[PDB]
Amino acid sequence: QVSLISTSFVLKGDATHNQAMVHWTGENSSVILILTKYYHADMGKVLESSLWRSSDFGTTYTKLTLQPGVTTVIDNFYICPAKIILVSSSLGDREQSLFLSTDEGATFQKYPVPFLVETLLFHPKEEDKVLAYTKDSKLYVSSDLGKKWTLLQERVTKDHVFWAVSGVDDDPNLVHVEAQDLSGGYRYYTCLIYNCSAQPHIAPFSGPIDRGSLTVQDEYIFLKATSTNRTKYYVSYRRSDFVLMKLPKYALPKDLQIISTDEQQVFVAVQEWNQVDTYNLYQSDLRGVRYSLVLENVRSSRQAEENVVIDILEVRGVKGVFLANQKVDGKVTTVITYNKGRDWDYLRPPSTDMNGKPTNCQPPDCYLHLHLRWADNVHTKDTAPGLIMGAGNLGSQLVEYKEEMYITSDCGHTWRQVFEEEHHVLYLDHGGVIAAIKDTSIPLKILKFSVDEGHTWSTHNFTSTSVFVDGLLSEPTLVMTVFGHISFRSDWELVKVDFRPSFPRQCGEDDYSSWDLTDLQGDHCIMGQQRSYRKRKSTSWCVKGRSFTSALTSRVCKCRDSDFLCDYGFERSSSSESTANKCSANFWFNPLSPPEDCVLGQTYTSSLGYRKVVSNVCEGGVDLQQSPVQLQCPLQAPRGLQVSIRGEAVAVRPREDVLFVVRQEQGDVLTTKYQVDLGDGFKAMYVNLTLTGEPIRHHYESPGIYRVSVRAENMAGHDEAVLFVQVNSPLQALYLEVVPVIGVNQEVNLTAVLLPLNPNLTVFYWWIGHSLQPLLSLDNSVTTKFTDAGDVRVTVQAACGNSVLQDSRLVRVLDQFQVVPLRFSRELDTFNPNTPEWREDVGLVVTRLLSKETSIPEELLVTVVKPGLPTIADLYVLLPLTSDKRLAAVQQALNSHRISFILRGGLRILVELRD
Amino acid sequence: QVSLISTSFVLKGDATHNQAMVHWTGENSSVILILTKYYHADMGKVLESSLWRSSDFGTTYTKLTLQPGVTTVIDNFYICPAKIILVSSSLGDREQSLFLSTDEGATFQKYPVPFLVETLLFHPKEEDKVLAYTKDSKLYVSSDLGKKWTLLQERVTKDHVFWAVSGVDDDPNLVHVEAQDLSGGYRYYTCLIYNCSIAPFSGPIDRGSLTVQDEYIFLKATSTNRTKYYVSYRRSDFVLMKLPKYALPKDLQIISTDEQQVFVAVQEWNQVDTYNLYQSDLRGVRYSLVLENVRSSRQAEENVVIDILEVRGVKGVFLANQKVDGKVTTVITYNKGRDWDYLRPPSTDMNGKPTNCQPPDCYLHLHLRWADNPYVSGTVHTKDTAPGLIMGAGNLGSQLVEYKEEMYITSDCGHTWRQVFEEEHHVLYLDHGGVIAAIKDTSIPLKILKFSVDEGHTWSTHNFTSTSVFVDGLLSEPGDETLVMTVFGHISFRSDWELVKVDFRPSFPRQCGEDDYSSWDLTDLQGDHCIMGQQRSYRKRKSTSWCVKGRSFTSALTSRVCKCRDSDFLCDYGFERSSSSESTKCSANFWFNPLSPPEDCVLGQTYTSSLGYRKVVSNVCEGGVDLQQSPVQLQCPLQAPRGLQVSIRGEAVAVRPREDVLFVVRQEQGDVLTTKYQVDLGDGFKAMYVNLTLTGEPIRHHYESPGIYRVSVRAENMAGHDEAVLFVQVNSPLQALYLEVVPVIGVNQEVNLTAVLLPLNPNLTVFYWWIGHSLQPLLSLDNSVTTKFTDAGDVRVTVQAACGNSVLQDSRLVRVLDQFQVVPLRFSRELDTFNPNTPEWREDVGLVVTRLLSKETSIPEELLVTVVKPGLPTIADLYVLLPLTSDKRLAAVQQALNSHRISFILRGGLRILVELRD
Ligand SMILES: *[C@@H]1O[C@H](CO)[C@@H](O)[C@H](O)[C@H]1NC(C)=O
Ligand SMILES: *[C@@H]1O[C@H](CO)[C@@H](O)[C@H](O)[C@H]1NC(C)=O
Ligand SMILES: *[C@@H]1O[C@H](CO)[C@@H](O)[C@H](O)[C@H]1NC(C)=O
Ligand SMILES: *[C@@H]1O[C@H](CO)[C@@H](O)[C@H](O)[C@H]1NC(C)=O
Ligand SMILES: *[C@@H]1O[C@H](CO)[C@@H](O)[C@H](O)[C@H]1NC(C)=O
Ligand SMILES: *[C@@H]1O[C@H](CO)[C@@H](O)[C@H](O)[C@H]1NC(C)=O
Ligand SMILES: *[C@@H]1O[C@H](CO)[C@@H](O)[C@H](O)[C@H]1NC(C)=O
Ligand SMILES: *[C@@H]1O[C@H](CO)[C@@H](O)[C@H](O)[C@H]1NC(C)=O
Ligand SMILES: *[C@@H]1O[C@H](CO)[C@@H](O)[C@H](O)[C@H]1NC(C)=O
Ligand SMILES: *[C@@H]1O[C@H](CO)[C@@H](O)[C@H](O)[C@H]1NC(C)=O
Ligand SMILES: *[C@@H]1O[C@H](CO)[C@@H](O)[C@H](O)[C@H]1NC(C)=O
Repeated sequence: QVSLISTSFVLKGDATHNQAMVHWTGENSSVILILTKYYHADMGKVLESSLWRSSDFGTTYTKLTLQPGVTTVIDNFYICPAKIILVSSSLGDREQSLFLSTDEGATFQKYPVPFLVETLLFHPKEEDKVLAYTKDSKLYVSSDLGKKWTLLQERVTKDHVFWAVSGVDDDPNLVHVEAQDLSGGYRYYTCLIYNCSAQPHIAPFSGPIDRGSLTVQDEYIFLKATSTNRTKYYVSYRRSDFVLMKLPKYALPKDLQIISTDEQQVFVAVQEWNQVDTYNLYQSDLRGVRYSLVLENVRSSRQAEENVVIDILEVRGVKGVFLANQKVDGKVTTVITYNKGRDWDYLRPPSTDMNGKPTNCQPPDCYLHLHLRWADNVHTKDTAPGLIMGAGNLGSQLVEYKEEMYITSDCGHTWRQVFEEEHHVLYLDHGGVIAAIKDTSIPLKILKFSVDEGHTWSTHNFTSTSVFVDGLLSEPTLVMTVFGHISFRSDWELVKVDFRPSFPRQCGEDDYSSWDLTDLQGDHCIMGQQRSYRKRKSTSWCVKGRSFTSALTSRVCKCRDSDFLCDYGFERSSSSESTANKCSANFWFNPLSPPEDCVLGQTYTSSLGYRKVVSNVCEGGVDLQQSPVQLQCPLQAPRGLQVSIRGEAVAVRPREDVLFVVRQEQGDVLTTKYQVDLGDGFKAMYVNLTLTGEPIRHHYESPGIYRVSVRAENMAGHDEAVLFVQVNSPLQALYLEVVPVIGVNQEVNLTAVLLPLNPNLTVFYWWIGHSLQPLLSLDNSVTTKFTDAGDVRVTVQAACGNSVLQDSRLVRVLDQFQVVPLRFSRELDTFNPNTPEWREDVGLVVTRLLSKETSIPEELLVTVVKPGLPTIADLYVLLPLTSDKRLAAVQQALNSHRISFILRGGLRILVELRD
Repeated sequence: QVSLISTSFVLKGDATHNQAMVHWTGENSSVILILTKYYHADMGKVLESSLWRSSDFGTTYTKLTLQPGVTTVIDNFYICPAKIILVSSSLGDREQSLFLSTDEGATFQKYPVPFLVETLLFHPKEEDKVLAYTKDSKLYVSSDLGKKWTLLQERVTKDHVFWAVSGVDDDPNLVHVEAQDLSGGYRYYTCLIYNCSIAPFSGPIDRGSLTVQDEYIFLKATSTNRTKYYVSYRRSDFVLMKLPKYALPKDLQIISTDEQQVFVAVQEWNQVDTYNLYQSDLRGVRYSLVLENVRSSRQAEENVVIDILEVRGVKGVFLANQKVDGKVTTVITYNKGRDWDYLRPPSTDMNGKPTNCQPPDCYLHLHLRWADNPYVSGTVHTKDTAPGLIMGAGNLGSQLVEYKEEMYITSDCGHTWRQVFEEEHHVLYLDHGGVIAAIKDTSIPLKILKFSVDEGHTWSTHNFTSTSVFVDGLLSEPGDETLVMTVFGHISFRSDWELVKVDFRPSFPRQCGEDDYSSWDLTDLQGDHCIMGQQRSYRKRKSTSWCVKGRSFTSALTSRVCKCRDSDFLCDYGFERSSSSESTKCSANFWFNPLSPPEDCVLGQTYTSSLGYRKVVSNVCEGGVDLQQSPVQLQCPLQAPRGLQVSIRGEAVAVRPREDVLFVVRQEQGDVLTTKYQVDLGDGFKAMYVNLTLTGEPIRHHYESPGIYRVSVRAENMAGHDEAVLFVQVNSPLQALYLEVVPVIGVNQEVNLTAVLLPLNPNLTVFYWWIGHSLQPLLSLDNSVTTKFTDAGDVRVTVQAACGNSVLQDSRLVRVLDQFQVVPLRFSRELDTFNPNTPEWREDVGLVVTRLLSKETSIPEELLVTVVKPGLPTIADLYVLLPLTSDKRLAAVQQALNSHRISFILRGGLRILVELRD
């Protein structure tokens, strides 16, 4: 039937558990390395590790050791890109080291680290240059494989550091960094490896960022500037000057993310409305500035704190094929596109299986749907062209219950069902053999494999003892590796499976049949290019070889309506109801308007509403090219005219050096008339004020309110600016008028007396007591009560102009008391100022006389003569019943016995009860 | 009958008019000078002058001239005090000069002036030292009779410059000046001849430096709420003057600091009418009440006057006018202000029926210093150069009036009053009150002359001249010990002056002997001889004796002391008399008690408290016993903390985080050495200090988190306990604001203005709203306001916001229409799903709607305005302007809305519709 070999190997170290990282190194070397690492729970995440090395297809592993003292290698060991050099890092309790090897891990030389470690990053082409992120947010660099080190930046952000492009930027030693400047600022720096001392420079002028520097592998550079009202986003093509990215003007953005800047254009996702659910997919032009709509809604989750994810996948086998998941209402649908985002379509159902009754769904009512990147407790692989295998549902939407493994071998044109429940999938020999293992918690020893692209499957016992399946790997050939811990023991075991005994013959050039790449409409001209791949013949058993030849038949097509899409500000009308696709101009934008900050001398390029698909290679010249070659920019009218006083302004005292400053925005080319009126008769006309750079002096004589009016007049437009100023300076003193003592739940009339009588514009801050934030009042008087007893501080603050006066006063709040009203004589009013000291002394003398006439305690009588113009008094009698005797005694000592007052020479005042 | 000589002289220069100044010079010289000056009307006041000199009792005047070019000497020529030196000043059009003479005006030497002139001032004793006030407010000085000059100060105040005392201050070259410092400050300088400056304490002043001839010095410090006044005795440290604590003062004025005490007048309540007369102690600090109400007017702009007069004949006799309700009464005192009494009526005259007033119902009243003259003349001044002679005009009844002016006199210092003249008369004393001359003050010409030799009991008339003369002025020989009178005036408007020198010496050839005088004991209205604890007796010339009182007059020879009695003591600071006067004792008033310590009593010093009684200052009664009440109280306790104040440097309104905040603390009433200063800045920073107010250095702090904080300070002593609080706010960031307003709306339509700020709900914000033509804005605490527009056209609406100490401001232009028609508009429900409140979205939607309406009706586009409102349900208003045929347009628009659907392509495959709205 079949023919294969299985070789098992157990890691002899029984002290093995948790995780492991297995990696090959180089081609035509046959050397494999394994790192067995032990994680820790309860937020510990501390590690213990062991190293294994093989040099014979992974059949004999030796456990490597380093010195009598065993160094604990951390999880991350870094290989050199493109060049076989290995670096291992170690971490303990605040003590670290490194190990270097240039002999495929044969001789590890130890070196120390004079700093912490978090991650590393090599150079794309230079094998010996590498930089390091120090855990306390530092950036070091080394050009000698990390033997010696030097310092660069000290406040770098997490994982926003990138090397220069190999092909672009002309400089291989550039380092783009994002770092914290000032207190609460972030800026984008650019240094060199050897000289970062004073050589860096700043490409963006302003340089504020909320941690969002991003430069993808290709030629584009991005920047995210946070602002006051609405944030902005800038872009740089070929490291040129930055330009503000053009999004839909009124589709306001919240967050955005760069999905893929592949080939010559950019794909971005922008969440418009804060649904925390749906994103919109937009596509740019060559420079990455003019963005247009592509897809409406896509799923979005926040798995990690800083990392968000968007349900979209590029098929790496065929360039220009994308899959996505939309969410409308509460329904999750799946769509796929071959036109690189122009037109999306649903998935074609298979309607067949090994146990598939054909009563299942038809096109019109329910389709196929797939789980892309989200696994509600999934892998979709694509290493070979046209082979797309994944788990999904089949119906009107996706659900969490059903997980069925479907596959397609012709890039989505023909779908077929294979497995029930999820299965780990592995391709071998450029999609020559497809292996699958059931993902489950129970142990097993089975193995599914297919040779005819998923049409006929075969089972085989690859081992004897059942093993828990942990992972599958393949050679950078037909060597498969299955690693996992067995049922009985808890130690690791690897099984190397060799399919090379079967079909030993090498494929010739005539052993493949041609398969033309089509779409769901049967059209061959995809992206203006007819493509055809090679598929192994069913009646042929051979190995596809060291290098696979495919996509040999590639022809060009003539340009058609399907090869053009809408530009910035244009959308498809009626969903192409009339005939075919038509890009009509939406309401918000018209092609007449100039772009933001068009400066004279430069030339912006407007569009007619149609643009060729980027990287489409159809026969150009004719066929609705619509290349405008529009170079123009018009003269600007005076806009954003601003007038102010030097500093924070809006406060003046008479006879003071007031300095007025004026500023403009759009342009200084035209001669401008500046008419100026300062509201006090001073009329004056000036010219070239914004270009002169000199302020205007003025001194106001009379206190009052004034209005400054300025008019800027040109041949293009006409603008006006106004500024109201107040000159109200003198504030001498204030006073808080308040009763010195009052009972609980009694209405208190607080008053704020100022030096000028009823000032026109005053604000009052009132501080009651324990409550911190004060009350705002426009009137002099307020009314308040006291629920608590004891002593309370009442504070008042006033500020007419830019000067503040403030006064506090302590008041007593009683509880056990009796109230007695008191009339005074009429003559006293002729010698009664509102001075509180006079009132206090009058109350003291009245209390003294009452104590002399009743022989009762003096501290138990409180006299308050009030602030009213008619002299009215209140007598509070405390208890701490016998209180009736004291009350009667006081009433008799008031009525029957006159309480006399010697005010001035020959003037007597009397006090009695008050109705 | 009588015997006298009259010698007339006419200034031969017929070109003479306007004014003249006549002055003598020296004794035993017989030299007189006259300066005839000609003023000019119509705000000109430019002068032309001539000089006359005589050397024989004014019988032969020579018109002096100086050089071929006649220099016009201005009004002021200055003589040397005490020393015969004369200085003349000249003025032209910005060119001046001076003339000096040391030979009684025999040889005038000319010198120039390198500056302007306004007034001069000599030294009390140094004849060659003199200072000058330059018109543009400068002060120059010269020690060589004004030949050479040097500069002192450049911003001096008008007539507040004084020389040092001759007896006091130990320094003769001191100059006390008041000058303007900084911008809007005034200070008191003390300068010397060689260079100018301050040794004594000083501050801000509102032009009120005053140093009377005697040993006292005063100062008036203006403050914020209530001003203060300081005093300095014998040029010592200044002390705050003690007035009644609750009798609040408005203005005060120093009347007389004569002998050993001070008299001040203080207006308590702003009646612009009555002042209160107060008396001080030796140092001039503890003031007590003396008199209640006195008249007060503002005749000149800077000069005020108070109706009170000191009798220069007898020290300690004062006259005053009180005003109660609307009645003006007159009072006099002999006790130097202790007890006042009304005037005794005469009840007799040459034509005096005795039915006139009696004591109980109506008295005598006199016009002291006030001349209410609706008609011609009527000006009254009461003079007293001789002891006991007081002559003046007044009324007789219950009060003073403007009508009646009758000249009364008293020769025994107010004990016996007598009526003399009807209507006013100029009066002149000769030979220490030996001959009394009088001339009727009137507009008509006259040639009569009244004179009396028996102290105003028998009067005689005499034709002193032949032709009737207009009476201009009267003068006498220096010393007032001769009998030469001089009457000057122009005769019958003959355009020239005439002087008449009258000599009474023929009738009085004898020199008085020591036995030609009779004794007159000085008494009061009660007949008591012990006045001021001193029996006094003066000399009066006998009626049967014709002699000249002589070069020097001997009087008050009998002066004996009396034993101290109740009448020789008065109340001290804070004590008043019980019941009323002339009835029933210095009792302590309510506001002050003798327990309290004085202001700023420092440990180690000893203040002297009082019992409520003090001896009349300068009373020389037999002391030792008789209620002396000399306490000899030397003690001082520690003072409690009073007037604790805490603030930020300057007028800090608001603060931003991470800023240099400087806190300052100060005390006022009293100072204490050991002091606890507890301090809490409301952000966890607790700290205790000592000697904060004495160090004088602020405290630095930087707030980190924005918010509101409270600074609390506590001063703790063994005497008391004080606390000071200061609330501060740190609310700095204001990024941007926006005025949300409909771009256009009709007349009398309710407009909802809104002010959007960067924070959605800022806690404490004030909003200033500027509607349009009205200047003063409206104040608001809420974001939104509602207003209308009565006028049409274009209107600017402005809004201003200020949370902390930062201001944001935004304006917007709105259109107000008149000829319009309103159409409501429903939008589709789907549109609400893509409708943000961004105004640009709304404006573009309105623009597209207007475009489609213009395409569907072919009517003008500018006459259709679409406003889609800010409401969450999308509602639109369409305004159709006229500048009838408007019905056709309205019907066309309604049909183009209903019958023809107005489509809107929002997004790919989404159509919106608009129609009419119920
Ligand atoms: C690598 O190995 C393959 C097959 O083993 C061989 O064809 C190839 O030539 C080798 N590479 C080189 C550079 O020789
Ligand atoms: C960089 O610095 C080194 C010294 O550290 C110096 O020799 C070299 O010339 C510098 N290179 C540049 C480009 O500044
Ligand atoms: C400045 O003023 C000159 C003449 O007043 C005018 O020609 C010019 O256009 C103005 N603006 C400039 C130089 O930018
Ligand atoms: C003052 O208190 C009285 C009595 O409680 C109250 O009627 C009045 O409204 C208060 N406020 C005033 C008078 O402004
Ligand atoms: C002035 O002269 C007279 C007459 O000789 C003489 O009595 C008198 O004493 C002189 N004056 C003085 C101040 O001596
Ligand atoms: C005048 O001189 C004194 C001491 O000679 C000096 O203190 C003072 O400052 C001088 N005046 C001025 C204005 O400098
Ligand atoms: C002046 O004298 C004449 C007689 O010589 C006399 O009739 C007259 O009354 C006197 N008085 C006046 C004012 O004429
Ligand atoms: C505190 O202030 C007093 C002044 O009352 C001073 O005498 C003393 O030396 C000061 N102590 C200090 C500064 O330590
Ligand atoms: C008010 O001020 C406090 C500062 O303590 C701040 O935390 C709060 O956000 C502000 N606004 C409201 C509505 O409390
Ligand atoms: C103004 O605002 C109020 C709510 O504060 C609303 O009820 C009213 O309809 C608004 N009126 C206009 C004319 O906008
Ligand atoms: C931001 O700008 C919009 C205009 O698009 C304005 O309506 C709004 O008031 C501004 N401020 C805030 C806080 O949104």
